[PDB]
Amino acid sequence: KDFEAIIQAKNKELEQTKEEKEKMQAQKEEVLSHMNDVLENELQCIICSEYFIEAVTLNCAHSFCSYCINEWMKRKIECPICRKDIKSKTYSLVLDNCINKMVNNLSSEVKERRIVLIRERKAKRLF
Amino acid sequence: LGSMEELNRSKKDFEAIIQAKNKELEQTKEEKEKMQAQKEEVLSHMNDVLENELQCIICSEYFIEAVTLNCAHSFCSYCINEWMKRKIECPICRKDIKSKTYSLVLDNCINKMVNNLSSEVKERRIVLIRERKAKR
Amino acid sequence: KDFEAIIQAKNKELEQTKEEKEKMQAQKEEVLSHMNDVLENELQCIICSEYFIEAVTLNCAHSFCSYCINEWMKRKIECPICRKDIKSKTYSLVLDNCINKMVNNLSSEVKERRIVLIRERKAKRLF
Amino acid sequence: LGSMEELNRSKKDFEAIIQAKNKELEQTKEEKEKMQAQKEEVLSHMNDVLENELQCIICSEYFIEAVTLNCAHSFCSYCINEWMKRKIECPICRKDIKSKTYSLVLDNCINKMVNNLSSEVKERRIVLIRERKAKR
Ligand SMILES: C[C@H](CCC(=O)N(CCCNC(=O)[C@H](O)[C@@H](O)[C@H](O)[C@H](O)CO)CCCNC(=O)[C@H](O)[C@@H](O)[C@H](O)[C@H](O)CO)[C@H]1CC[C@H]2[C@@H]3CC[C@@H]4C[C@H](O)CC[C@]4(C)[C@H]3C[C@H](O)[C@]12C
Ligand SMILES: C[C@H](CCC(=O)N(CCCNC(=O)[C@H](O)[C@@H](O)[C@H](O)[C@H](O)CO)CCCNC(=O)[C@H](O)[C@@H](O)[C@H](O)[C@H](O)CO)[C@H]1CC[C@H]2[C@@H]3CC[C@@H]4C[C@H](O)CC[C@]4(C)[C@H]3C[C@H](O)[C@]12C
Ligand SMILES: [Cl-]
Ligand SMILES: [Cl-]
Ligand SMILES: [Zn+2]
Ligand SMILES: [Zn+2]
Ligand SMILES: [Zn+2]
Ligand SMILES: [Zn+2]
Ligand SMILES: [Zn+2]
Ligand SMILES: [Zn+2]
Ligand SMILES: [Zn+2]
Ligand SMILES: [Zn+2]
Repeated sequence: KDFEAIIQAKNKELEQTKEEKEKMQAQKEEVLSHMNDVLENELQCIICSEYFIEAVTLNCAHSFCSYCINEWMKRKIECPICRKDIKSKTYSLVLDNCINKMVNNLSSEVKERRIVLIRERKAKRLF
Repeated sequence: LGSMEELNRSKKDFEAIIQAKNKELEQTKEEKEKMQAQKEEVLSHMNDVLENELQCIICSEYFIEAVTLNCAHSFCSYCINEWMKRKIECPICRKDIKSKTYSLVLDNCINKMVNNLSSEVKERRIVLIRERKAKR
Repeated sequence: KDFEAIIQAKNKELEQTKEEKEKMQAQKEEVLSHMNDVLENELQCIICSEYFIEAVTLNCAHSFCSYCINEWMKRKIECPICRKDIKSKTYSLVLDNCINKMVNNLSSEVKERRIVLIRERKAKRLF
Repeated sequence: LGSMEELNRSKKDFEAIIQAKNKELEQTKEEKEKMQAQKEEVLSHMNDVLENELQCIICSEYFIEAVTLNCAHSFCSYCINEWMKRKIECPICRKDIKSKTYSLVLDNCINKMVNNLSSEVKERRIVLIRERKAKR
């Protein structure tokens, strides 16, 4: 019987399974990285570092919490991020709804913190 | 030790290597399937959000150049611009349109999430963007 | 008795009264001219030539009837008057209320015409 | 015709001139008072509108650089700009302020009407404009 051939076939099987695993790991890491980038870098208010609460979008296309941008605007009428003079504000149902859905998949600590801020800021639109 | 015993130990030694390799193989498969599940769960989350929160109600596609109206509703720039050739009112709430604002956060979130989905999904979006920018 | 002096005093009295009258006439004409200028040149919509109905003011500071500017905007997104790209609209309670008060002092023909257009355009804000 | 008769006709001729002049004088006064009434009626109309429709609720003056908010309420530019240093909400309806738009029609109407009022009223406005533009 070819004992050497049995070992070589088991070794290739193992090598194949390892590369499959390493690929799946890189794919997993890439997706999570991208998800976290969205959470941390797109959906967090630059003024308060929280996920937007009652998101408002300015004429310059940047978004902020309603509470945050109003406090800012009492002192300065330039977008915090791009410094263009602020000419319009609008609330964004889609951003609020997207954020609620995303946050719903996070830890109950994160979820409860968000609830506390919402009530603390009297953020009515998030019923 | 005599051939029957020497044969038996050589068999045990060979089998121990095979079994060590099968244990590694099995464990590697389990780690692979775990990361596959972890990946799929995040992909499921992205699909849920994209399909149920980030689709334009007019075209049913993920927003392409998302714009937000004064009434807080959002649409593709193309779709609302076509709508406004006939009615200056929100397709959803029918309030008079007073302002239209591009939303970078919506666009970046969509672009970043879609980048993780299949080639078929990514390509459709690229085609749709090209179609909408094309001259007519 | 000085008959010549009686005639001269009556003549001066008359001359004084005539100049007073001519001054009052010029003042009267000036005020009316200004009132009509406001009515005809400030409070009339350039698109429909009616006193504004449901006045809307654009980012460029020009005002139009709501109905008129919406029809315009289906075809062009430039202010009719200054041709700047339209970026915002807002209704104006003060303009509507001012116009109602002014029109209230005009003929019942003008008042009834305005009522007809309001209902014809379904101009809700003017209850 | 004899002196009594010649005297009498000379008296009648003199009196006829005086009476013709008094008739003219009386008629001229009536035309003057009529135009005075016509003028005052238009001035009353302007005052009614200015006082009851074109005053800023914050300062009680006729609007100086009128601005209109998204909620359709108007204020002086100076007054709303000062208010917004403390609250980003309409002083009248308390809605969140989303836009602030200068209104040429309001400004031109005020300027044109005020130009017909007393020197005292016109001067106060000029002073107030100067005060608000002054550095501080
Ligand atoms: C969209 C319409 C076809 C479908 C249709 O024929 N109806 C609408 C059905 C709804 N579905 C969609 O629109 C789809 O999402 C598409 O946009 C789809 O995404 C495309 O494949 C992508 O490009 C029905 C016709 C009536 N339309 C209405 O939308 C209803 O009246 C309704 O909304 C009510 O007004 C409202 O709900 C109140 O109850 C077609 C038919 C005629 C087209 C206009 C021709 C003249 C002008 C040419 C200019 O160069 C562009 C502007 C345009 C005004 C045109 C716009 C648009 O192109 C029209 C309306
Ligand atoms: C207006 C206030 C004095 C009168 C006052 O002391 N109160 C308001 C009374 C209302 N009357 C008026 O404002 C008048 O119309 C004046 O504006 C008048 O026209 C001037 O003579 C013309 O220049 C009471 C204090 C509380 N203020 C309120 O307005 C109430 O809280 C009320 O509105 C409620 O918030 C609301 O109704 C909710 O119920 C004074 C007192 C302290 C001042 C701030 C100091 C610090 C900052 C300096 C900056 O360089 C400019 C910004 C500023 C935030 C200042 C703004 C303003 O200058 C203030 C508020
Ligand atoms: Cl700027
Ligand atoms: Cl422009
Ligand atoms: Zn914030
Ligand atoms: Zn910005
Ligand atoms: Zn769309
Ligand atoms: Zn809407
Ligand atoms: Zn009009
Ligand atoms: Zn204009
Ligand atoms: Zn004021
Ligand atoms: Zn208001």
